[PDB]
Amino acid sequence: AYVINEACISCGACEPECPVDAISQGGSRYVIDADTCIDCGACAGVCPVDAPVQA
Ligand code: SF4
Ligand code: SF4
Repeated sequence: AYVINEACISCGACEPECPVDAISQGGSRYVIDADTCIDCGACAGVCPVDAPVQA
């Protein structure tokens, strides 16, 4: 699983780019469903602040 850390500015650009639709808008920051994420790294590639990190 990847996890979106506190650098997230909630721009929303990663949500459409997740191939398995694991990302959604949350309170404060976007969130990854760890039971769906397959570690492709696509969300970090479109993140301007590089908030998604592999855990
Ligand atoms: S690493 Fe890939 S599967 Fe996981 S949330 Fe990011 S884009 Fe989706
Ligand atoms: S692209 Fe990055 S800054 Fe924008 S919502 Fe996703 S994790 Fe947050």
